[PDB]
Amino acid sequence: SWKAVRVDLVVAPVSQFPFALLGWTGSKLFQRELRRFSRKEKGLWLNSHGLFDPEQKTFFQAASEEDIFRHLGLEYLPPEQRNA
DNA sequence: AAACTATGCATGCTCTACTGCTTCTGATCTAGTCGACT
Repeated sequence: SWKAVRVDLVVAPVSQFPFALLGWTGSKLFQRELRRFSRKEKGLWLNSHGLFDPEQKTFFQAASEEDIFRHLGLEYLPPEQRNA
């Protein structure tokens, strides 16, 4: 007896770990809205690898996911509160 | 002394093979578009 269930594996270094976790934990709509807000309001580009500033060509790496929200001037939300 | 035949040379045509140069074809590869997923 056995059943087929899909599984997805993704790898990322420790430096890019918080960004990957944020991008792969939140909902699709939440990620879209966060990326749109980052691009429009603050002018920064957010993706699964890191946060980039077109003006200054320097990455905004961080050691935790809380810092990612803190940089964007946004109140932190737990994963359970990111549903859409 | 005369006729036949052995021996050789010069040349054109043809099969057969071999070496080298050039060109064509089969095989090994990056850009554009659509689509899948997350």
